[PDB]
Amino acid sequence: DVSCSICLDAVVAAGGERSTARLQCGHEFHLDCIGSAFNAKGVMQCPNCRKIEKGNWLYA
Amino acid sequence: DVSCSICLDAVVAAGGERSTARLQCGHEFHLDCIGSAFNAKGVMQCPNCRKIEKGNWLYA
Ligand SMILES: [Zn+2]
Ligand SMILES: [Zn+2]
Ligand SMILES: [Zn+2]
Ligand SMILES: [Zn+2]
Repeated sequence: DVSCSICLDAVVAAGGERSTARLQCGHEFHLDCIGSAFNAKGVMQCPNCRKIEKGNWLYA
Repeated sequence: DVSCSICLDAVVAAGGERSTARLQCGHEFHLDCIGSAFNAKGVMQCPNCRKIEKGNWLYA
């Protein structure tokens, strides 16, 4: 089981509960946790390994 | 095969490829695709089935 380093809750792959994300570096998060973190910084930086993915993170 | 309805490219979770997301409804996207979509509306609404997840989608 993997835990989200942002909220410290378990990230669960099953359907029912909270949406999830898996970064290109392999670290996993809840979708709203990592999305809010990307929004605060404006880049897709992993809060764990600090790697920055060169995606297209847009606000609108 | 899993296709992202937003950009129509394959969603490949198990790879050093683009980051991916799985919504609570089961639908899968690229993280930047679905992140940018949620950012336009402020709501975690699946564009495929229109279900709304009551998460905390923050901009800062
Ligand atoms: Zn979390
Ligand atoms: Zn990482
Ligand atoms: Zn996409
Ligand atoms: Zn859906």
